[PDB]
Amino acid sequence: DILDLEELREYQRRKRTEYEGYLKRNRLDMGQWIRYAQFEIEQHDMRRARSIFERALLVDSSFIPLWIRYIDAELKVKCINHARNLMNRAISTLPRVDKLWYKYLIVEESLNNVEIVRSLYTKWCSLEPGVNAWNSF
RNA sequence: GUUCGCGAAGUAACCCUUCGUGGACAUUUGGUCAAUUUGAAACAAUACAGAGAUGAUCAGCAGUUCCCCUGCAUAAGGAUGAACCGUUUUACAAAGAGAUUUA
Ligand SMILES: [Mg+2]
Ligand SMILES: [Mg+2]
Repeated sequence: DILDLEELREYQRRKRTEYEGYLKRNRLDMGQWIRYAQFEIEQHDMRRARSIFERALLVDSSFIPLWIRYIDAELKVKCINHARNLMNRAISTLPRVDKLWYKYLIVEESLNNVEIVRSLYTKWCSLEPGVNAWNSF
């Protein structure tokens, strides 16, 4: 397959033209947005990946799996702070979803950082959430 | 250049001519733009094919697109105008069983 810069180049251009055709006709079909982001990571170019996710949110934000994978896409490259700000935008966009709060917790427990998880459960309780929040706190 | 006025000289007899001087009349055009190759019409010819739903031969309407063309057109046509017809793994768990390691 690939030889040098120039071949890699053509191999990219072709893919991007193809996909974004297929996204051009379906704004929806989230899976497509995901896969295209995934390819974008495998090219070791993040900036584009960030965007591609963001666009994918501007279409639909209620679709959590995209939130999640746009987290893990930030973590698996071992860049955290992005995966924090993203979390503030996440739970703030959707407080009623547990999966976001729990995932942001685990992100702060595997980092051992407590001060957070204290103030964190302080919020996630302050909204009078439900039985499982208190129980887990 | 005109006209009014003054002064001078000459003609003169308050004028005709010349000179000097004062005043009045008249007042800012045009460029988004330089003169064929290097700041962009689009075709044609040649070659190759030779029309979507089917097992086959065809009528068509649409639908989406950061594609348009002809048309005065919010009419209607342009192969049903064309493109589409492909690639695809994670909100992730529960229970049972054997094996490995260990407080
Ligand atoms: Mg038509
Ligand atoms: Mg059509």
